[PDB]
Amino acid sequence: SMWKEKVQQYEDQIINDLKGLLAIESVRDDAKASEDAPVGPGPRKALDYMYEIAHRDGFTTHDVDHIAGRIEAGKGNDVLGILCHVDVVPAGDGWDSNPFEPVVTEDAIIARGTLDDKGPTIAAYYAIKILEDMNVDWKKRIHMIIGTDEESDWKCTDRYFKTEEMPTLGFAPDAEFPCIHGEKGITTFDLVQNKLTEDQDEPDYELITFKSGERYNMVPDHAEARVLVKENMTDVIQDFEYFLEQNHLQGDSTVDSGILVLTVEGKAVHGVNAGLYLLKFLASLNLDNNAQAFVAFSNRYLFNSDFGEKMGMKDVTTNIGVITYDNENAGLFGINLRYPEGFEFEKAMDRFANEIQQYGFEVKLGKVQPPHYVDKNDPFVQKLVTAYRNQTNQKNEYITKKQLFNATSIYLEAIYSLCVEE
Repeated sequence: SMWKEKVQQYEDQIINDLKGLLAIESVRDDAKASEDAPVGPGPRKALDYMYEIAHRDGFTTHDVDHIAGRIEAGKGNDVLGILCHVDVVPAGDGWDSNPFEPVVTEDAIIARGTLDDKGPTIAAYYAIKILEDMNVDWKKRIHMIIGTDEESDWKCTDRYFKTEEMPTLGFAPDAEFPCIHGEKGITTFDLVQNKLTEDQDEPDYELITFKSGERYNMVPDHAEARVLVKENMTDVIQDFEYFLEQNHLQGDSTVDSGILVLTVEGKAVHGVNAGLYLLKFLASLNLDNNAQAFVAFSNRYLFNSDFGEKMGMKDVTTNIGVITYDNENAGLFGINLRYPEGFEFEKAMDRFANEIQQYGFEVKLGKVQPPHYVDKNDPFVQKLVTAYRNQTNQKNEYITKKQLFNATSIYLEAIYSLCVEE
């Protein structure tokens, strides 16, 4: 409530600006639109009005085709995004006032857009201003992004974000998928080998089975290969130990009646893939046709490509979490893939699936879930709810002076702690 009485000092100014904004009849008019006013004159003036008060108060602004724009504050690498709207739905008939003539009651402001979204826009705005008035030492930039087109849902695909920087965190009450960083996208898929049904001479080494990995999203910490050894057991055991030593790994081998069991420990999470290293050792040997192609595939595409590089998809992130092989079915890799907003996974998997068929392998992809914002997990959104709790216990549309100044003091708290650290 140091916040709350900090807002007390700006009361006149807040109501005055809100009045200015409310007096503009920023209702959509598609019939009157033009290049200068792509959703009508009304909304265009409301957007400009925000720019004017920003210029009046020393802030930089940036306009986008006269349909949306932003007010800029603060400094630092991260930008906090606060999205809102100054366009307004029409006045239903029979009000007990003129909807675009703000009436200032003893304790309330009555007009259209008092609730959505002009009250809150001004509230958000004055937060940034008041902090600017105190010469705070900003740690994050802020983009107060203002729209006029109710047909936008702020999608990464909608106009503003077609070209403008994504907020690294933020608040967007109305939007389902606003273009704001949050959760990385996710897919899983399998690389399945075509078993080559072809006779051959008896190899030095035959892979009977390979197993590594329980979950798509964990680094396998264990790998086991079982191998029928034709002649020389002693060299492969010696080389395996040297391999363990050179790559700083734990593992061992067991021999019984010509069956060699090779086992590698590795470290997990979601820290060394045991299966990939074990396949890397197997590539030095003369194996049967199918184990050889299977082992070679992992070396060409998978080994030491934590970040997609070898699949030419790289931060994008790939985990090889399942690895099987037997004589019968011929093995497969189960892949987990994470990616940030702005990676093209379609054309990527296209170039990959196509390029792989060369080696009798094919993609079978699982479900794909694209990158997206999660309000409830947004660091700002949480600080806002923390401050409500910390502070608080369309026809004839009105907003209370107390909701109005409550909102402001709440943005103030949350914004402060996230931008001037707290």
